[PDB]
Amino acid sequence: DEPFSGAKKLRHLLENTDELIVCPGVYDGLSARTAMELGFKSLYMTGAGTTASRLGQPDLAIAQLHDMRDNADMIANLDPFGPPLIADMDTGYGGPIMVARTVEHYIRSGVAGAHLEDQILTKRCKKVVSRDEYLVRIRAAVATKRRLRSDFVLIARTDALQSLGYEECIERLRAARDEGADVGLLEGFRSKEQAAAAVAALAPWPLLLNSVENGHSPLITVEEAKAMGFRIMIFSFATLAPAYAAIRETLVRLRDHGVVGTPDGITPVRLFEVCGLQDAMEVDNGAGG
Amino acid sequence: DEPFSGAKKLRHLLENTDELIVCPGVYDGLSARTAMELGFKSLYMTGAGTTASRLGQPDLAIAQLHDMRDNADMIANLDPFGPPLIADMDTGYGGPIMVARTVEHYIRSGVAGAHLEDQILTKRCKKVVSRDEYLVRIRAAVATKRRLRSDFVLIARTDALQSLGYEECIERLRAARDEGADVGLLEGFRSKEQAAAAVAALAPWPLLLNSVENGHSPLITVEEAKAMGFRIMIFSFATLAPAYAAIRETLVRLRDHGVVGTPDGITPVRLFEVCGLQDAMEVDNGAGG
Amino acid sequence: DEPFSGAKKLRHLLENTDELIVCPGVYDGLSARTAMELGFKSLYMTGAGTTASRLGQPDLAIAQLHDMRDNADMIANLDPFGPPLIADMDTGYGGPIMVARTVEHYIRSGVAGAHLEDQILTKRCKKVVSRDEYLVRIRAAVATKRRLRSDFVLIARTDALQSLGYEECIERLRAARDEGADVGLLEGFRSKEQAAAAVAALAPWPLLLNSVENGHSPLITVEEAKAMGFRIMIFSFATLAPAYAAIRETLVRLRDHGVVGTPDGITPVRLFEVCGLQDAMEVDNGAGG
Amino acid sequence: DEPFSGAKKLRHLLENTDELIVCPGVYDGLSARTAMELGFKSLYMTGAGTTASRLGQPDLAIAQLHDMRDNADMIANLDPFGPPLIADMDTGYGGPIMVARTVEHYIRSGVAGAHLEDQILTKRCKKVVSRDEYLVRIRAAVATKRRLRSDFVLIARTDALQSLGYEECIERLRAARDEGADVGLLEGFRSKEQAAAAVAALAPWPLLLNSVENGHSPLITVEEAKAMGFRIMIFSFATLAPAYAAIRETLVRLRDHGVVGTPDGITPVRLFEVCGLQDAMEVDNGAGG
Ligand SMILES: O=C([O-])C(=O)[O-]
Ligand SMILES: O=C([O-])C(=O)[O-]
Ligand SMILES: O=C([O-])C(=O)[O-]
Ligand SMILES: O=C([O-])C(=O)[O-]
Ligand SMILES: [Ca+2]
Ligand SMILES: [Ca+2]
Ligand SMILES: [Ca+2]
Ligand SMILES: [Ca+2]
Ligand SMILES: [Mn+2]
Ligand SMILES: [Mn+2]
Ligand SMILES: [Mn+2]
Ligand SMILES: [Mn+2]
Repeated sequence: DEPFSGAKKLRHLLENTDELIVCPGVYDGLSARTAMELGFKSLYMTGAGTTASRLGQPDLAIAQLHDMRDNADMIANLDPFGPPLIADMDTGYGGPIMVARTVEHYIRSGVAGAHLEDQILTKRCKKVVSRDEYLVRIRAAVATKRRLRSDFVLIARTDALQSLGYEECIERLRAARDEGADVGLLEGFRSKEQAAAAVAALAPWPLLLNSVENGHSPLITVEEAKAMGFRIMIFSFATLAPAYAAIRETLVRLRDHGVVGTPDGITPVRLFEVCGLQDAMEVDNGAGG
Repeated sequence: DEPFSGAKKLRHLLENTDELIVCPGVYDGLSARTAMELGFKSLYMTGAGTTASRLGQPDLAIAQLHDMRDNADMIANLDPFGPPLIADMDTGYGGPIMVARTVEHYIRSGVAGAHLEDQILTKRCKKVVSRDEYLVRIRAAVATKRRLRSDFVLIARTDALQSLGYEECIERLRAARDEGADVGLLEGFRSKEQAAAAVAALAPWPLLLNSVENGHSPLITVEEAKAMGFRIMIFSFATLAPAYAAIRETLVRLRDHGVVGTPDGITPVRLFEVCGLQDAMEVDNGAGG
Repeated sequence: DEPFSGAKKLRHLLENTDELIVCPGVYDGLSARTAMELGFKSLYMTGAGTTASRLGQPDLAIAQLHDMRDNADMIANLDPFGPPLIADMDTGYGGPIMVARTVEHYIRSGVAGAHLEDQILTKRCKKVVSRDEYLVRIRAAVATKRRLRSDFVLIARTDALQSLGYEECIERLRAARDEGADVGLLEGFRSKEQAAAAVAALAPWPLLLNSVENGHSPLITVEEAKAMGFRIMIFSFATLAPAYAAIRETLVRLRDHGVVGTPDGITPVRLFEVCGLQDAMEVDNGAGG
Repeated sequence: DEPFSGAKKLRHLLENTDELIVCPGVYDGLSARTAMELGFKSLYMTGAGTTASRLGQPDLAIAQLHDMRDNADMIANLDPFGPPLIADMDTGYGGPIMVARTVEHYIRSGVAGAHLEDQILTKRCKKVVSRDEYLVRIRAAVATKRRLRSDFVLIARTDALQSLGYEECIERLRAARDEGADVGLLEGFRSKEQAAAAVAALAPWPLLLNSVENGHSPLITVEEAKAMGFRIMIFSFATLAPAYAAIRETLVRLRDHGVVGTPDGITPVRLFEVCGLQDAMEVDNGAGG
């Protein structure tokens, strides 16, 4: 109904429906505009993608609050009445003060939700901090969203599986739940059985499945994830990866054959249309221009 | 030889060789990193692409100095010893004071060159200002690059063909040349004959051909452009367009079939490798980490 | 009551009270934090000050949307429950598309209101555009705040007095009023009589008096302005000017006598306290840190 | 001689003279422009000041690379031929990858030098990391400035005195020296005797004295510091503190008496003059405007 109400919209989807919320991972204006064009009900802003696109760098804690907030603020608000945005917030970019600032900035920027992880600050796409230090992050985040009277959906992410194992992950999610996290994310399942098991272990508290295209986790389909009981599923590299493959293929053709060769329906005007040309023309015409 | 010497490198290519300098149009870190991966000798930063990707908006004078400089600064310097970057600088983002500031900022940011046009400030991918007002822009730009003792390659772009015709375009380029522009860009040729004619009219002053993929200008190949006498050729939508087509195709598959389906060789690690993973690991390992 | 409700708060002050709303002109975090420390009920973000502080440049259309929005976003939200912020929005930074984007960004950023002027885009602290072109700006701005269902207070500023005279100013304000502006600002009165006259001419539509410290307009006190019927009074250079005088005096002492000599009660900790140390410590302590 | 050669200029002052290099601490465009107006030969950009002014926050690791680089880039380049800028770089904003990125960005931005400290990432205006972890930072920084063939002056700062004592500080500086730091900074001396002692302990390797106005370190005059053997002296709060006192005094007067009362010589035009009005007018006039 109201503009900039992504958090309320996501919260409604989570609490008022049983649907699996499918969130394509977007990383810039073009990828986000394309997801919106196609009618996705929620979007996900990847940190890895944001770093690659906005900074041309690997996902090694190089993007910080300013870059992440700027990208999320841009994407969340392309349409003030558009789909909610879940955004990576990494480790919160510092201690509790920075976690709170991050949540506050995301909330202000119309971001619907974000995932906060237990990696050491010098993180990567892997060591984690203590359970207690993780919970300091979660507490700082929850207190902020409450202080701000926001419906912001905080997703507690654990990267502990690799180094600490399943039980530890489940216990961290349970602890995070108690501190006020709204959704859990056990990063990098090793098997589909294990994914269903984590859902069962934490039910009825909602989980989010992070599908990493061409990564090191099992390929789980949307229908498989829904049947498993997941409530959100994000697709981290859903746009960055095909963008790279296409850009590379095209530039190789340009290099070797002196032509770009992009299907002719992809015109500048169509691109502008995807990126809000109509809205802009309406503004201009409406203003008496 | 030296880091951040893109301007010198481009200048050398222009003055010390007869090669057609082929510049794929890039718009973010991923597109730029891909062009670099493939060994292009010079890159072009599109304004339309920058606006679509960094802002999710159409090319309607929405991106301003800060966005354009930030993107160019990022791209030009991904490799301090990398290929020169020619960047769109639109109309200079204001009067002479802003044109000068823009050139100064681009120069400081390691940008090798930029094209400056005669469109009215409220520009678009079309009305132009008077010849005199255009020359005020060119003069402000040239004086700046000279004041800064820079090899910065200033490209004088004219969008006058549409509304004023060929002769007017040629005269504006001649005037711009005299004010100190290094290269001319007659935007949007209507025919290959006309493109060769503009080159002949301004010889031996170098021209740059702007190829717009799927646009409204004749399809000219690299070999055709070289034979015509052009010295630079940029490919405005060379990466933005195929990126869109691929992202869209992928998201449609995700929407309809619940899987992303990106060829499996495009892994997160490969993407990180393209985006400077090795450099980063070298830094960390080298620092005793 | 609610966080980020500056627009509602300003609107309430305007519509629900007869008080003269006194807004000290602030330009950075320190000046804003000081105004807040002292209990001002509303703040004003100067464009000239923003340009001097964030960019080190004169008020010559050098700061653009990104700089202005970033500064306003920072200041408005230092306290989510703090005083409303009226921010300079100059000419809207472009055509109607940019005016709308500017208003949209200010609204999103919690800004309570802004003044929009009729200067030519290449403005200064003086030529104005036609009445019709001005109204295109106003219309774009009003349509945006309505589209966004916002209480944003749009102040229509006219700089026409200098070149066009009083009657023209009054007519522009009347026109702006009809297009939906909430408050009028006749910039640079020449006399106190003329200021009272403009109020009378537009009553009961509220006016805002812009007091420029050490400028070329009559010195009007708060009590004088209230008696004249003004509803808002901003103090453009209220913090930038004394900051400069003090910084200069201090640096001269440092240069000549080798000591800074700042009264000893102005400690780093006091400065941190003014700039939100307590809030930060509360966050950290509260998070279990 | 050449534009953007702050690093070379600072390096020359350090290596080719025996003068104490006096650097007033500046934090925005106005403070920097004032220091330049008065002829200081080098400027210092305070992190605390940058955080207070650009962010309105306390010096608690809230400003990150983007804010710090943006401020330093702005200040260093107000005059391409102006005085060198030494800028706070805190802990490097992350692990070795971020330290290197920070140094690279500062170098690109014309920054002459920077101090890098051994505080834990969650720093403050106090715990320090291990000697080895500190040296990882220093190594990353030195390798970067070398890779970039830059004269950048790296200042190794130690905050270890408080928790670890004098000997530890001296040993860290010696280690940092060996890893390639150009200057040492023992933060927060407890006595003048101890300051002279640190200089003697590290001679002939240059030290920098950080004078914190109204802080918890002894008041040392410029002449005292020179006699002690220091080669650089920075004045952290030299402009932020008097700015606050003046802004506060003024706003209190405005609040209580309805007038600003700033000495009348501090006009908008004078402020614009201090902030580069002449340069701007020269650009405009020169461009044929
Ligand atoms: O950055 C990402 O794409 C993530 O964390 O899933
Ligand atoms: O923006 C662009 O891509 C251009 O101007 O060629
Ligand atoms: O910029 C300002 O301070 C104004 O417009 O009053
Ligand atoms: O931030 C500062 O001012 C410092 O570290 O001296
Ligand atoms: Ca094609
Ligand atoms: Ca695949
Ligand atoms: Ca003192
Ligand atoms: Ca005065
Ligand atoms: Mn991530
Ligand atoms: Mn363009
Ligand atoms: Mn203004
Ligand atoms: Mn500091």
